[PDB]
Amino acid sequence: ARLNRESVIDAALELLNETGIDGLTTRKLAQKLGIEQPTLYWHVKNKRALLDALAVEILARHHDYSLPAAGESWQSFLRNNAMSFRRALLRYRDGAKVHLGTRPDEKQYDTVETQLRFMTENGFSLRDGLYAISAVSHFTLGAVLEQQEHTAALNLPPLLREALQIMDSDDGEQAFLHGLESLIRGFEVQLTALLQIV
Amino acid sequence: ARLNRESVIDAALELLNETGIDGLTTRKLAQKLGIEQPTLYWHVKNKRALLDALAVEILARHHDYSLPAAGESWQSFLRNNAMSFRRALLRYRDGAKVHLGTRPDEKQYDTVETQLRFMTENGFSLRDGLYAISAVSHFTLGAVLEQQEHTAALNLPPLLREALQIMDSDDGEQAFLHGLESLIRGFEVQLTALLQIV
Ligand SMILES: CN(C)[C@@H]1C(O)=C(C(N)=O)C(=O)[C@@]2(O)C(O)=C3C(=O)c4c(O)ccc(Cl)c4[C@@](C)(O)[C@H]3C[C@@H]12
Ligand SMILES: CN(C)[C@@H]1C(O)=C(C(N)=O)C(=O)[C@@]2(O)C(O)=C3C(=O)c4c(O)ccc(Cl)c4[C@@](C)(O)[C@H]3C[C@@H]12
Ligand SMILES: [Mg+2]
Ligand SMILES: [Mg+2]
Repeated sequence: ARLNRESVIDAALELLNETGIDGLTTRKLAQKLGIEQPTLYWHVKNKRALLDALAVEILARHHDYSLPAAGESWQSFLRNNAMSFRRALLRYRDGAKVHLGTRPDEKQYDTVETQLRFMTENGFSLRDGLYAISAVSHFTLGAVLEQQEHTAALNLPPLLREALQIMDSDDGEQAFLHGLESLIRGFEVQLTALLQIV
Repeated sequence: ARLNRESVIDAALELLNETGIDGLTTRKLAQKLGIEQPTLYWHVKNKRALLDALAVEILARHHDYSLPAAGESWQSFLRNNAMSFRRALLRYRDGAKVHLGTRPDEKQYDTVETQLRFMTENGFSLRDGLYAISAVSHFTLGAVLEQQEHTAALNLPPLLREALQIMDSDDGEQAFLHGLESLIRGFEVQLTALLQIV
């Protein structure tokens, strides 16, 4: 096996799709790579080091809308950025549980710094721009996690029976997209209100 | 040990606080209860059966605002219900990862049926009332999961340094509460718009 960082990240992503996150271990990864575990240890010290790097790589590889287009509104940037974030988290089995708990890596510093500056340039204070960006992140992580965990870990009253048919009718994309519009409209109301009672 | 359902759920909650969810196993629970694992098997068939029952019990025990008060508005019910849901999920180590992926249990049928009927009585269609209730659930699960997983699994530019001080200044409660108001205001805009272009 070639054991530079990119081929270790590639076999580990491959293995996450096959086993999920609880079945991903350095002993299984060494066997996939066809090397002994001391050989693997030289490259990958532990499972946290590995999950930290996968969380960065899945967004580097798949999260394409990380910055505003030139002249794009803050509303449009949040919509687009959230949908790209959903799409990157859903690309791999347990992608959202791999993200959970990470913080921006050094490789992401400039990207996330730009996102926050862009909201302050749009009128938000830093804290309000942060609370908007975080509410979009938490709603998206929540929606993808319920979806992915629902299919991993596997007498009704009339409206629940029907709620359950609706829920299960697609990937959760329509419920997501409609909730996203409500979130962005609530922030716009708050932005424009300024100091008036809203 | 007494091994009726309530004392097994009690020792298992106790054990979840000590070990977290990945260290919670029927072998560790049998040792906590001081019985042999065949004795435990008669009562608890497996870890999924156990996590399913804990997800129901933590809300039964701690989620107190599950129904609207008499005369309460839909806005106020969503605010209060979300905060109670956050509070119940945060009461135990990995409480939100225990919830993840469950669906309403038979013991919760009447409660969730009422919640959906209440939104349709407030003007929502069933699907729109469902999308509002789900967006509140997903945002709350997302915010508590990022919080709990951030503390479990353990050169900055100026606005990220400052974002990071703000984030970490409390439990995530202010970011949660502010995002909650934006979500509820976005649904109200959408409810009242009816068929007009909004
Ligand atoms: C999904 N989108 C809203 C963000 C995004 O697109 C990111 C990105 N690298 O392109 C993120 O890292 C993010 O997805 C993301 O994961 C962020 C993040 O985790 C976070 C945390 O943990 C603490 C402080 C801060 Cl400043 C952040 C924060 C706001 O930078 C976010 C940004 C979101
Ligand atoms: C946090 N709050 C919005 C809800 C709540 O308070 C519940 C409760 N038992 O009191 C739930 O079970 C909920 O927290 C909760 O977990 C629900 C839930 O999981 C869910 C899923 O999985 C699929 C279909 C439906 Cl109809 C539901 C649904 C909308 O009943 C929700 C309700 C939320
Ligand atoms: Mg993140
Ligand atoms: Mg639920």
